[PDB]
Amino acid sequence: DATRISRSDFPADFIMGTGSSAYQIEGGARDGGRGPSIWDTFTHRRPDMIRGGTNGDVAVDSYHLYKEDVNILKNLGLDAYRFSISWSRVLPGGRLSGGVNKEGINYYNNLIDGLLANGIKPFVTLFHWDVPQALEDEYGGFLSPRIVDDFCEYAELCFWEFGDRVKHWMTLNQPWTFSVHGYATGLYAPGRGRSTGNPGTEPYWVTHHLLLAHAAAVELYKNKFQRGQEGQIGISHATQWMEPWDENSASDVEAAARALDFMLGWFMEPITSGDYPKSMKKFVGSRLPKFSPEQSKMLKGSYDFVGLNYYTASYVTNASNFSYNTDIHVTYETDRNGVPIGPQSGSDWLLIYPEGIRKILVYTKKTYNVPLIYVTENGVDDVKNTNLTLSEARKDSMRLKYLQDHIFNVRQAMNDGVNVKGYFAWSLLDNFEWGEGYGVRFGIIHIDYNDNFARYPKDSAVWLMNSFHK
Amino acid sequence: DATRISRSDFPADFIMGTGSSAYQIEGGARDGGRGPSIWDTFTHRRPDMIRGGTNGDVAVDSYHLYKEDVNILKNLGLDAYRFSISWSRVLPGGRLSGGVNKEGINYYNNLIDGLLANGIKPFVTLFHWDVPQALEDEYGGFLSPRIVDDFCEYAELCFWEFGDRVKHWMTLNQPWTFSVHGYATGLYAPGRGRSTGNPGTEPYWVTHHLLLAHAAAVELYKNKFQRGQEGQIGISHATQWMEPWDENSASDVEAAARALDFMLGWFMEPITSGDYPKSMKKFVGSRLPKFSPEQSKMLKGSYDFVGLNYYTASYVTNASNFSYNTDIHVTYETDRNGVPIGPQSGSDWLLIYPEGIRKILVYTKKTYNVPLIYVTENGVDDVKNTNLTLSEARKDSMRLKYLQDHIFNVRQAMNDGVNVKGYFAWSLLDNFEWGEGYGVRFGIIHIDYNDNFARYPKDSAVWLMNSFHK
Amino acid sequence: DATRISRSDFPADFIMGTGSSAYQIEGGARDGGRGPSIWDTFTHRRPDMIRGGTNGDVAVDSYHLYKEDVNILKNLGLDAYRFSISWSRVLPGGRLSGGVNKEGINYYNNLIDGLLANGIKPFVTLFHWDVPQALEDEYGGFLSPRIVDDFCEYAELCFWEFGDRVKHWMTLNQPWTFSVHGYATGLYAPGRGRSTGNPGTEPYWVTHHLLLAHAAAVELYKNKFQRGQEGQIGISHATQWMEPWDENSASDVEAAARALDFMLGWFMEPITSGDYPKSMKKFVGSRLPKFSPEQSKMLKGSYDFVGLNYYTASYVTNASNFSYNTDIHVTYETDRNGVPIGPQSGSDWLLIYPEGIRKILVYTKKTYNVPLIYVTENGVDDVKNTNLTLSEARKDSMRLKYLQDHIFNVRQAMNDGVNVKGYFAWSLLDNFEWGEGYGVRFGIIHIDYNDNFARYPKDSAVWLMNSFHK
Ligand SMILES: [Cl-]
Ligand SMILES: [Cl-]
Ligand SMILES: [Cl-]
Repeated sequence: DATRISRSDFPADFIMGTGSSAYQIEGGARDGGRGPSIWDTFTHRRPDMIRGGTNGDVAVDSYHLYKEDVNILKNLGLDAYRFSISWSRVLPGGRLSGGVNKEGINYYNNLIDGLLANGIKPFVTLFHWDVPQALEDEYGGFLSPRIVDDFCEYAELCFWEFGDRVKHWMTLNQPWTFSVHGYATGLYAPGRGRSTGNPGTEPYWVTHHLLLAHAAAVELYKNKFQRGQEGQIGISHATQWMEPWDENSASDVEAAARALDFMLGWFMEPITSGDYPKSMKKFVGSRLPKFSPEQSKMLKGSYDFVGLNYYTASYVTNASNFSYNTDIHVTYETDRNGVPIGPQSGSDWLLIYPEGIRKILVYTKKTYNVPLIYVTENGVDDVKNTNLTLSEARKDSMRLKYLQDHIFNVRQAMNDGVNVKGYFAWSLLDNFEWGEGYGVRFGIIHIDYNDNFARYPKDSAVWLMNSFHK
Repeated sequence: DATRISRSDFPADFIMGTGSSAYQIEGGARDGGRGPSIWDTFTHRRPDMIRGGTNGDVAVDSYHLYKEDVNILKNLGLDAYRFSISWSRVLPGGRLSGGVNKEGINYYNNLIDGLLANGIKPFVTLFHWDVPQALEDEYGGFLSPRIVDDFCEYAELCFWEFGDRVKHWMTLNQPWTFSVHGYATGLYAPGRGRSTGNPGTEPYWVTHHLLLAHAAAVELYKNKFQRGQEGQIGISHATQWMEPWDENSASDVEAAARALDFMLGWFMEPITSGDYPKSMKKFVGSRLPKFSPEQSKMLKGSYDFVGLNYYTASYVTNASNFSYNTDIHVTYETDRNGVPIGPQSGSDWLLIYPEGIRKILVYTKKTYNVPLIYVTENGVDDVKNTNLTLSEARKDSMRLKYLQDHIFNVRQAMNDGVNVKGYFAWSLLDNFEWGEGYGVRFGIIHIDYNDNFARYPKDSAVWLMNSFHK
Repeated sequence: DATRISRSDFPADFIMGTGSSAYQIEGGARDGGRGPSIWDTFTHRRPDMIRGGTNGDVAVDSYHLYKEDVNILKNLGLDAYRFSISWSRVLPGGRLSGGVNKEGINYYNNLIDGLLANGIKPFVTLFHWDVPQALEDEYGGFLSPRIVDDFCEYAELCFWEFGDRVKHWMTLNQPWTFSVHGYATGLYAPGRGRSTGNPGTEPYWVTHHLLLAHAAAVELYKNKFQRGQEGQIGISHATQWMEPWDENSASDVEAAARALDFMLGWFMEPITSGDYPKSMKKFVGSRLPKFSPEQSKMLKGSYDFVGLNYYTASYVTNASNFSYNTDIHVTYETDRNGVPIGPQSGSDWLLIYPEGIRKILVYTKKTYNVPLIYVTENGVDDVKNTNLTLSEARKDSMRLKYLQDHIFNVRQAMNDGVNVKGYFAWSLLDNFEWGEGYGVRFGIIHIDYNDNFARYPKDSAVWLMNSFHK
């Protein structure tokens, strides 16, 4: 029974925490010497692209309120906290010649020491879509392959400064989303894809550059730091369970496996065997870059653990110039015969399907043979309602049930022999939600935008504390 | 012609200025020992009643940022600034026994010395709807005639603490809107009359108590302070020009006179003659309270000057249990034949009718014989649009035309013989617009809610500085 | 013999301590954003009701001087300190929508870390009569059963913020005195029942709501916090030993049982059996509210331990519109023949009867079967005398004898089989004594009201340190 699930259902080394990302929570966008990211420029030059015409300038000010956030995490009582570093905060010109920003570095050391002073293990993510505008304007950010070198300098800087305290690193979080919405749909920064953009090619380049960035940085950590710092490095991928519309149509079973390949295979096959997946080569063909064999040699096996981000699920079936969206040759369906795959959440794109996480997990271990996994994101948003008062606003029953159901399923995947080491809820705080602006609330901690971002736990947080404290 | 209007069109002693009110700009709702006002409880207990479900806990933070507001005022170059004191900031329990708050007194004293250091004359308003919650809760606030004594204590504090430097006082601003929307429509705080409220009776009592509070405070100033401090005291009234829908229908002409009577005569006749206006006794009859004869002697001529707030105008015609709304027996028309009385501002209720201000002024002078008038409010709101970048956003041509046409008409009124002494635009800053929340902008100074309320002048501010500097 | 009593007469796990309550010591009534409690309004609106016409605006200033109180506690050497949180300090509008006050939370967190730095265990009391004025004014406070929900929000805040370090909680202290003197005699705040009050009904409702607030808060702790924080929760009851005026009159014996029933059974039977005591239903009958059966299921056994506050004792005999006072049908006798039950303290209502505490303890164990008890209050007041210099003033032999005799009797009770876990003297400091104002001194630490509340130990403090140090 899911409602009874608690810490003692898990092995003792199991890790529990929460998560944020720098641009969604920090604010202090032009403070302490930070330079502009592509999200800074996107939200300020294309306000029409954001619900409310808002931006992350202040966000929820974890830049100035990080001490409260740490006190929150100490009360919450979980093992670990996952956050990301703002590239253009530590290097405002993105590359070394641009300046090294001591104040930015001091911020993260203050963050990291606060966490450890309180027994909370930091899990740090080098990159979460916030590309320094300077690198974007000079050579097209991740379009160009120069990005690998700059990224590598940025990475080395973080390892040298923080690697004595941070022992768990991730190069990238959710690169899929950065590629697709950055360059295919043009909904996220830099906002490209109808030169003005091209959903047929750019996404594939960008992803190509992301993966070399990731593999270069892991070679760096592994050759220069790991022996002396003794940490571990890995990466974090967007996932979504893909169900065959018709369990029978062996052709649907195929539209589903293809939908995987194009989402998760696109990143996981490279770091597994040094190459993209067949289906992708087949359907993309010559628009899809190749790896030199030293590149493959570098990618193949570039990680100590993998993190999976899981929210939702879908039915897949087959489809009927060029674009990533169409290259997949599938159609997405939400119901079989009038029945949705699961109930809606506050967000119409998000259907609740706890069994999906069990599946995605088992699939991953089976298809790619990963020996160590973390779930690095999993959570749900609140129904929008500016009408509720706080005692109402905080009873977040759906989220609570969502957490218990997904955590129960993770536990099942383990029984199936998937070696999962921890689970992190998304997100710690309500925060900036990219194109959605401040309207969507994923926090286990509630935030009051009308009164300096006062923070208050929701019942999910009290429940996490009480059920998983240690 | 209007666009050429400048300070040299007016006499040398004429005064130009801008204005705000405490709850709309201050924030710092619970800082520096402020107690809660009825606007605090309303916005927090009934967020459904506010666009966005927002409140003025932070507002545009003038509580902390006033040094900046003062600098803006010094740059703007106008003679004067009109602001109001938050009753429950200085007396957080509303009455003396509730505690005198030194820190809130220190705040206004800093504001005031700050303005005086810069050559800016302070015009101060004791009351702008922000009734101390403690008084509302103890005896129903302006429902009870207890309010007259408490209001007097409050006023005497202010004169004692500030009267050495403030020389221009106003007891109430726009009492009309308070009565009507507080007690007839129930749209504003305390949100009554949509016991529980009675649109037929409460508005008339509230208004009755407002006027006695005003007259008691004026007797107090004049008997106990005027000789030593040598200030001047007055009051500010909502007004709207009322136009006969059909200039020919002597019946329409009268509906228009009656509509004035119930808006402006309701407050003006008592301080002129000691009594309510004839038409209101007729149509409201026995539901309309009466003044003892010593009350009338206190009310009559209880002011050194009067201010009028003008925004818009209207066509009036005759109408075909009880409520203030129906007691007027008029109907409101904008169109005289699908021909609107004037164009829309960014608000559909505000229609631009510059000659309105000229007429209201001339009417007030003739009907009530006021020897000295200020226009204490006048302004317009920008079209909403979260899509513009600041360079576009600050180009506020409508407002700029609006100001010149209205200021031009004020000049006319002075030619017509009205003694107008000054004119304040509304408002200085974009701010909390009551039930409209933050979505409506009246400022000559733009505000960026996304970036700690950064202030930036709009072309109207620039124009006012350039044409009226001194 | 009593005078030789020392820590080595007790088991090793036995706990000694001292205590205060928030409104009696803190002061800082309007500092750090505290909101007003009913004791604030009562003392300020009805000063005639307080000896001297004084209030606890400053009290003995522990709000500012707590570092000093902490040092005193470290010097005193006892295991524990019992204090209470001021509801309206943490939530100045009493309910969440009223604002969460960080600064009041920071205050208790400093107090608490301060005590823990010094090896002193904090025992914390959520409620000690200081009802937020905002709640009293909105819906009559503990008159309404709304209070149960608000009280629960409050309690959950406290457990979330402090429960990582506070491991010993109490929901209410001395609810009896609150009901009776708040609502029957009208002597204490809110001062009712001497509408307007009704000694016949309100006390019974107040008490009814107190017990539901207590039981809701305990269910909350036990279901949402206990597992993660591992604390313990309980409650503290007023008690007085009731002695049969004539040991022979079986009728007197019963008046005594009935007098207990109406003081202690009134609170104790509900948390023991789910219901009021038999005798109270009989004599109060239909005026006594009833528990739905889920209420009784929540109440029954709703505590981890119970504390008893004992001061004095009394002889009871039978008595010959309605009020709590008369419903008891008993009369109180001190003299058994011009032979007083014991000598006077500095207060004529307090008569020294050490075996009282032994009997009350044994009775509680037998009648209600509590497995775990603390004596949470016990102390005596000095003879008034503004004539003594400090060297004389601090020689408090009566108190010192009083403590030894009572502590001796506690030891007896443990021989008699009662499981007493600790004992706290009352109070640490001389302080605000409610209707008695400052004229009455219960402190083991003297206070000099003439010289910023300088603290100085009295011989009893010295003795307690010397005999009970650890
Ligand atoms: Cl370089
Ligand atoms: Cl008073
Ligand atoms: Cl609430």
